[PDB]
Amino acid sequence: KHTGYVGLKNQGATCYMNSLLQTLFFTNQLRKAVYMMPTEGDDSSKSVPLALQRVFYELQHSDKPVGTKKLTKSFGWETLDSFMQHDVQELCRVLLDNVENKMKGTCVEGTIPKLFRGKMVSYIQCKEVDYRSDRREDYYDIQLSIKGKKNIFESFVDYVAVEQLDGDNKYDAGEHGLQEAEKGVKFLTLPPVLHLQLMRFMYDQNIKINDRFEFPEQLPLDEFLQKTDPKDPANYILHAVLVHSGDGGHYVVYLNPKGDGKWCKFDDDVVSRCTKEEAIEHNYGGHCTNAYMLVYIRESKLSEVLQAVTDHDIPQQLVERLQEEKRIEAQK
Ligand SMILES: C[C@H](Cc1ccccc1)C(=O)N1CCC(O)(Cn2cnc3ccccc3c2=O)CC1
Repeated sequence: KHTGYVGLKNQGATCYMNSLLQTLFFTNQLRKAVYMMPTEGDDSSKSVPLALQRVFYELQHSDKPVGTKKLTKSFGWETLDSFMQHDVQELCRVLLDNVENKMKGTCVEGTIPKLFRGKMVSYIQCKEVDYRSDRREDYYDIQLSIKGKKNIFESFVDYVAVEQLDGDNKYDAGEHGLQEAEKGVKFLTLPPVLHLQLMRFMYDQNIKINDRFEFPEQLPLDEFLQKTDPKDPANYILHAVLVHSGDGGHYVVYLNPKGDGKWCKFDDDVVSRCTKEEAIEHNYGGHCTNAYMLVYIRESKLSEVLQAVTDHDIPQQLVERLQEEKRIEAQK
């Protein structure tokens, strides 16, 4: 085609599904691992793993907009409002949890963790009485506040900011009875691929915010870590920008698939090249087409994560099993 990349078919109010699928698909290391997944004897209709192998294979080889129908059935979101009553990270968590589980006792075990799991500390400090309490807490994504925050940095600052527990919802320091305290969070690790959700949907039903929130092509996060490391500093490259319109809502995803800063818009079946300004700055908001989710890759990890993927990477049992189904489909 015009781009070398191909689109996905619209077959429902799947909303963010197509944006999310092309984002996962262009996370080449994830792709490679999905292809190695022992889906030999899987029921061809109820296996989320295989279904996703299908879509990836398809987006890699076909000239023709790919379809999602078997996948939507796969994981059982089939009602009118099933995608309207969840967010992206819930879908994402459904797809990755499936695939991480399938990948147990295999060559590719532990890929999803390695790609997207970071580590946070959650601490509670009482002011007067001396008592403190830390504990680790894994995350595969971050939800960042927007309202009243001008740019990413301000959202991070707000995330790791300390909060008080006075009067009404004091802290049970246990032996020490109710106590005034501060609780906060801090990062121990940031993963290779960093899924950040922007908090534009709030509740008399939920409404979409649309104010200006800015983010950069390059994101220094070292400041937000509990202890840094001058060998691998926490600098992220922007990889995808997932976007929505209105309240009436269109859903597109911008990508720079190779991390080289050459951008494409993915509007279902239409995939054109575009400027960095349409991808980035045009998605800030202001006074209502704008970004709800961002994917950043650590610069140290760019190459491994975006490693090149040929057709040799798909294995044989899969290729021929995928081949057959098209043929049975051809019988019509
Ligand atoms: C249906 C809705 C359309 C939409 C609403 C708000 C902003 C943009 C487009 C849609 O398709 N959504 C997909 C995107 C979200 O997932 C983002 N999101 C995630 N996590 C949160 C956690 C807490 C609070 C708020 C959010 C949030 O807005 C919202 C739902």
